[PDB]
Amino acid sequence: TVESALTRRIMGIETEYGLTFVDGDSKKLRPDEIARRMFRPIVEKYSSSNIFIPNGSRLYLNVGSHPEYATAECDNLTQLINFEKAGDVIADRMAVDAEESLAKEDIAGQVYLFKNNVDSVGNSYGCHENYLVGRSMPLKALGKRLMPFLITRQLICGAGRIHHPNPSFPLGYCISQRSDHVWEGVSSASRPIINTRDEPHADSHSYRRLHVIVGDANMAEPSIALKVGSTLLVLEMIEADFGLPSLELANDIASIREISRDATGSTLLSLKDGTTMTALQIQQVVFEHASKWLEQRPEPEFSGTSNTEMARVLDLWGRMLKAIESGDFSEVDTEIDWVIKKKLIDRFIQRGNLGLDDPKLAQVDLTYHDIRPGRGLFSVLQSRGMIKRWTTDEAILAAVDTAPDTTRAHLRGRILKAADTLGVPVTVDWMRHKVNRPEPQSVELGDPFSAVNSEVDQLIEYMTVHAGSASGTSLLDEIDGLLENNAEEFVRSYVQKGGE
Amino acid sequence: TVESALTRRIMGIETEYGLTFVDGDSKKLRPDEIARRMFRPIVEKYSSSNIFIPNGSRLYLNVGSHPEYATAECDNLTQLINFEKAGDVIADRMAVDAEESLAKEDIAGQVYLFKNNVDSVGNSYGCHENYLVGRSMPLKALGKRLMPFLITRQLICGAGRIHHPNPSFPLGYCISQRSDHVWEGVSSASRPIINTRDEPHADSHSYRRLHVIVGDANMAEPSIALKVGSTLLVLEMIEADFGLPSLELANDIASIREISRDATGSTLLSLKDGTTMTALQIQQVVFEHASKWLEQRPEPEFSGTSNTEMARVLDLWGRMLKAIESGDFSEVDTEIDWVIKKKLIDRFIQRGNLGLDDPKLAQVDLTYHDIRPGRGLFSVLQSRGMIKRWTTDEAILAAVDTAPDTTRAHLRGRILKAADTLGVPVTVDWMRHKVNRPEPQSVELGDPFSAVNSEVDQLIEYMTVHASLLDEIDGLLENNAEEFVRSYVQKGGE
Ligand SMILES: Nc1ncnc2c1ncn2[C@@H]1O[C@H](COP(=O)(O)OP(=O)(O)OP(=O)(O)O)[C@@H](O)[C@H]1O
Ligand SMILES: Nc1ncnc2c1ncn2[C@@H]1O[C@H](COP(=O)(O)OP(=O)(O)OP(=O)(O)O)[C@@H](O)[C@H]1O
Ligand SMILES: [Mg+2]
Ligand SMILES: [Mg+2]
Ligand SMILES: [Mg+2]
Repeated sequence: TVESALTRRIMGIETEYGLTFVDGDSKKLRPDEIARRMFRPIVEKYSSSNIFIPNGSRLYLNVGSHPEYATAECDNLTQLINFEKAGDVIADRMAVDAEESLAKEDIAGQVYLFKNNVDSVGNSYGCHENYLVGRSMPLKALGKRLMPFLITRQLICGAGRIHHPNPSFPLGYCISQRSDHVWEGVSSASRPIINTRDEPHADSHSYRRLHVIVGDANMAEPSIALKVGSTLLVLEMIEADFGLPSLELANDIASIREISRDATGSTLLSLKDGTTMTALQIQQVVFEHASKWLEQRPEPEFSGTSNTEMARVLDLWGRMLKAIESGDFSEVDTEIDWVIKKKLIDRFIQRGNLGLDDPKLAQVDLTYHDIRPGRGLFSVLQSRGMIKRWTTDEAILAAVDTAPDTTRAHLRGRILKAADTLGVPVTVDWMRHKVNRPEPQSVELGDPFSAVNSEVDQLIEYMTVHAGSASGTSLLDEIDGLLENNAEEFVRSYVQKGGE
Repeated sequence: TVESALTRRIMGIETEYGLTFVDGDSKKLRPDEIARRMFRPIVEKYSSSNIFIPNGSRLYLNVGSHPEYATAECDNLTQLINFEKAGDVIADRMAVDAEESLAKEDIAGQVYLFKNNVDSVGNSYGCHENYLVGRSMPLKALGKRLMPFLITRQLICGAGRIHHPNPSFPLGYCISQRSDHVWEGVSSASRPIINTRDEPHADSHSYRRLHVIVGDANMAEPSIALKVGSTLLVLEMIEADFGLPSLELANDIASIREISRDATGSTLLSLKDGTTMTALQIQQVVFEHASKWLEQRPEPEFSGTSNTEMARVLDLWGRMLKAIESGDFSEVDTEIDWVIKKKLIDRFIQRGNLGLDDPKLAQVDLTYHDIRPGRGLFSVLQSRGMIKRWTTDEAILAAVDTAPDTTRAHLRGRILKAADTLGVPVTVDWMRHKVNRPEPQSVELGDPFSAVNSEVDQLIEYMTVHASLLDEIDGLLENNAEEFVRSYVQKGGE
């Protein structure tokens, strides 16, 4: 049943940003302090650190003290990438505003926001992936098919990091930031790699939400595209009963760190059946079946991820696997984050004959993730053209302002925008949107896919309706405030030459 | 021939901005100076004051020293409005940048950009409309049909002005800024109200460009929509040979000033036939026929201006004509600029029992046109919600960055953007686009309507093909790396 596969699927990304405030040679502020500084306008306006912005994404201050951006629901991959990048734009704006406000205060520093998973001590913050799935779908299958792919997935989509041991694993370049910590998390008693149990944010009967913590945060758009897209393909294959060999492993986290250490992909995993496979082999099988699936795969009637796009995903996936087996990364050194980072690091090492333990390298490892244009290394690389682009800048810029038209987020956006224009208080959630005053009116959006709801239309109408003398009064006063007090001189002074 | 009418038509807008730099109680800078300052970043990059921006619009410094923004070719009315509005954003950005740069210099002032047609002295700068037309289309017909409409059009779409006599005409609110000056232009020995002779910027055999100088610059989107849309409907009716009556005027500019003075539309125009009609009557006839035409008018197969939108325009037009007849403007006071302006002025007068000669009122007259958000009167009014919107903010914001997808402009945009990323020099015009180096390659786009050209793709391909780092990065990085890394510490979330 090829039709069963969800070609049009709701997906979202949760991004936790590393945050610091530094004068040269020191940190001016505590992370919690600078975080509070950044959210200061938001808290002033809405009286909450946690809010939903007009594009439909959720922006909030984490328990970890991290600024967190959760994308609006997206049914298309390029779309998802656009909004994830949009988060970077918004967050950076917030950072700059914090800098200026502190500067007025005589406090001098630069804000650094990192889209990365680790710190010098070895604490970890993650990028989280959310995929809509049918209620019917079983856990066992997920463990049988999805999990081996996810464990090995770090080879193709990894961001990379340098690992420094404290007085086990030696010093080396690692393809994945998250692997060690995910392992720590599962081993210590305790967060799952995969969870289908948490609230769907969709109608309970129809759907579940699949939560993935394994992935790295990615700077390069192709890396994101590969990471999410491959997962989508695997999910599609599982749904369609396309068949995939069951690769279930005796222990999921057994080889994960080791895989992280080995670029070759030669690491050996023990399957439940008692067979043994290299990680690269696992990737190879999944990829091959995906390749057949694409030919099998029917185009979505509405929206979704096009077969062309999936072809692109498979192209990159293939080139990357090819690179790992071959050992020649020249084809992909623009697309994949760990490869890119490694290339640059290699440049520094060669120029200085530097050791891996060299601080400059660690600095590069961190700053690559810095999201400020013209400061962060990734940005520099993009300016040179060393980085490949999946999507245009302008689409991202559109994404910061407006909600995805295809998904439910669109509706949310409308309300928010209307509210902001009207000046009426509103309370919004993924599923639930309501108008607080004068009389509370609540609409629940069960369907993530639907971009059209009648009740929402009535809600906005209500808001507009409730939206004489006081208005004009305040207005006249405001205009007086705006206008220069000596009017006569202002108008007299204005002089111009005739044009054309 | 209803099919013959051009439902999808290329339209451009030429906007000249009033510019001044003022400290309180004085003008800090000469307009040429502040203009040069605003355009200084552009000149450094491109070595030219005149350039084409990625959205496909032309941005340049006028001989008058006015910054001028000319919209990219648009085949849709709302589209046109979007890009025109986008021009305000771009221009204001340039202005603020200038303010900051002067501020660093110890020179303190505020930049003002006015989208209006006049100054206190009485010099005039215009908003110009460009409409694509067939070469076949006769001038004579335009004189008989289009011109009477244009003269009277100021009533419906006018921006408004206060007129002050110099020690002729008395003091009063005027619906239109441009009328007196246009009258001076035709009367004095000589710029025409409409010209089809200037270069089409399209294939000469197929098309001509019609240029209209009569209009006011408009702040409110519905006002723009009404002006351009009404003009479009008239053009469509003429093209279709719908049979709109010819009301030819003995002298085009004879009553125009007078028309500007009278809100009732009771001003009487002498026709060539010797019949006499009031301006309101002219507008009424044209409007009624346009209304019939919409019933007749076929939907454009691709793009263009939809019949629904034209219905919107006619609704506004009808409400305006009725308001003028009745004297009750309550219905349209959100939509039309001169009505809005008059309303605000009325509030001020009511509050202060002010005379019309009062400077504050003139100040309101000028500042209403100021394009800076939150300082502009129009901006304030809109924020309160007192102003009607034809288009969304977001569409405008998109328009600032990217070219119209439907028209030729799109192609141009594709080229420019590419160059900017690639860093290859390019030379661009409305029709003509070329790559200067290594070997010059030129593509000429004859068709304004076409958004797809293979030659353009080849050009971009060429650019792509033909198209230090460590030092830069070292510059960016904090010099003490170990301390920088050591310092970074975070708590794990979730
Ligand atoms: N129906 C759905 N299917 C799949 N993903 C969804 C759906 N609805 C929302 N999402 C995605 O789920 C993510 C929600 O993460 P969010 O941070 O809001 O919740 P959470 O962190 O799981 O909850 P908490 O705040 O309690 O930790 C968003 O990225 C959103 O795009
Ligand atoms: N084929 C066309 N049909 C109608 N209008 C067009 C066409 N091509 C371009 N336009 C519009 O004509 C306007 C041209 O403005 P521009 O400033 O270039 O004037 P110009 O004719 O070059 O005169 P000048 O150089 O003196 O300003 C633009 O707004 C553009 O949108
Ligand atoms: Mg979350
Ligand atoms: Mg011009
Ligand atoms: Mg001109």
